[PDB]
Amino acid sequence: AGITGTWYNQLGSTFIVTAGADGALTGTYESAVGNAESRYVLTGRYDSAPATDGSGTALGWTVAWKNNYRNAHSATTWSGQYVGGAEARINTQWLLTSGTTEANAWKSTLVGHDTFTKVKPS
Amino acid sequence: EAGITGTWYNQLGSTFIVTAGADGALTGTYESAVGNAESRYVLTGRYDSAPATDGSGTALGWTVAWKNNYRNAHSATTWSGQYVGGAEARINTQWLLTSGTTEANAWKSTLVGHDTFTKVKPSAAS
Amino acid sequence: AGITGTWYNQLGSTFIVTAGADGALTGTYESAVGNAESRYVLTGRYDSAPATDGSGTALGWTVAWKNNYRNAHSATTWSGQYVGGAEARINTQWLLTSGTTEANAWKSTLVGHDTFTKVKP
Amino acid sequence: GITGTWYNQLGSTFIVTAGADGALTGTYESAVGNAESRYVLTGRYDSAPATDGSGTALGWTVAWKNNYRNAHSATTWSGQYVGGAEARINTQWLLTSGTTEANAWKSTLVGHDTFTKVKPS
Repeated sequence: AGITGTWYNQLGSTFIVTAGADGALTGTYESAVGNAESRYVLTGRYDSAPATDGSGTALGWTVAWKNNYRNAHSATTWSGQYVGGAEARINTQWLLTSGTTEANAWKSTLVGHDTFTKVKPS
Repeated sequence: EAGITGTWYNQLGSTFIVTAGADGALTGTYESAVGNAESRYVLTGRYDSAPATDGSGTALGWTVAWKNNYRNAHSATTWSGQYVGGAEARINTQWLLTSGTTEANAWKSTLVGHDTFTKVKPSAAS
Repeated sequence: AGITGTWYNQLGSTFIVTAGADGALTGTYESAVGNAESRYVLTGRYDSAPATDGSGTALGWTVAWKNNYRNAHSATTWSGQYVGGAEARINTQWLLTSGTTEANAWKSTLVGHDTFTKVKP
Repeated sequence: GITGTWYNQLGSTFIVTAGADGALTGTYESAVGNAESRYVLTGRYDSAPATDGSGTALGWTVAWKNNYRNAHSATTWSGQYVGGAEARINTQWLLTSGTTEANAWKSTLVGHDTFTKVKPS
């Protein structure tokens, strides 16, 4: 249980995160897809005192797709909630914005949804 | 210079003050136009510290969890966008606000919208 | 000829759609299974000449949540693609906008995703 | 208030009719006005909005196929009409292109368009 740990999305991306007592999320992200190689830094925030009514724990984080190996001139933000359960999950929506010219800004942003569990897909 | 460090104001009464670190981090505060402590929240994010040189903007994103020492909305916003430099500098974003919900209410967990931030807002002498 | 017929999400909704040869989607969306006061018009468009390269068929539709019985003063649009074959799906992301005052416009629009199947759960 | 010709911030031209029944029908085209740029739309709106100052919820779809071109994609706009002095339609949109399921993660763009009855600027 809990947010700190190693998680995988439905495509096998690897999300290694630590939830700090201060509400911080820190760790690394390794993408199964896209113009990405090896680990990237992530940082985010989570609600360190969630409701006690059965609701999930809100949270979000960012990866800018620049590391010491590659730069895709883009950033993904995941917004979602951790859900304790038989099999813990983090359910997210995300936005990926690329740097664009103004003329291309209308097509700057992809949207999708990732669900993370502590088990990796095959 | 990345052009990002400093104070920015969205179209609706919000402020944030951010530092863009040489290591690609965004760190700072997000608050109301009023600027009372109870309206202030931590943020953290990332930006591309080596943007393209073709006139494209600089990709970035950040998160605020809407809990501080005073209040807790059990929610978090992420802003994903790009900084556009020049005479009309902007940070153009789209955002996702997720609230903690039960599973039965998960369908209504996430709001979407857009924010444009600028370096100036209307201000007047007293 | 893949899309026409009955589709089911996880949440107890069902819709019936006709995919017309001119790109029209027309039908009825039932939000709750045993409830004839929960049926709403749906209307949209799809790519009537999709690729046959393994790609999905792009589509979208709208339901305004008003019928003769109920009115939520809101509308959902689903944007997605139909994936055919033996285990066909319509994979969507959606936007639900409610009418609001200007002061509340920042909180007017929910976003989410949903997957429909041909096989009644 | 919805029936008419509307323009978004990039000059695209949205020629819509709002029918008695909640129906939206019309065309969507570029500022250039050429036939190859013009596409069919259909959608829905709340035909009985609240009377508390709230906007009128609506949505529509364009599949990006016409007699001339096919992009194997569709946009849905979800939003609300705000009447009064200067009428406006404020929207969020999703553009889905056909992909494989595996690349499905890059199928959908998101943005926002605001429409007025005047050309932008």
